[PDB]
Amino acid sequence: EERKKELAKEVIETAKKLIEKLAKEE
Repeated sequence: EERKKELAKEVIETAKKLIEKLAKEE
């Protein structure tokens, strides 16, 4: 995978982890 696309996908994966925590903790 092209690196800049990969970095954008890593942004999404990290924000998804944050969404998981927010839901766990609400």
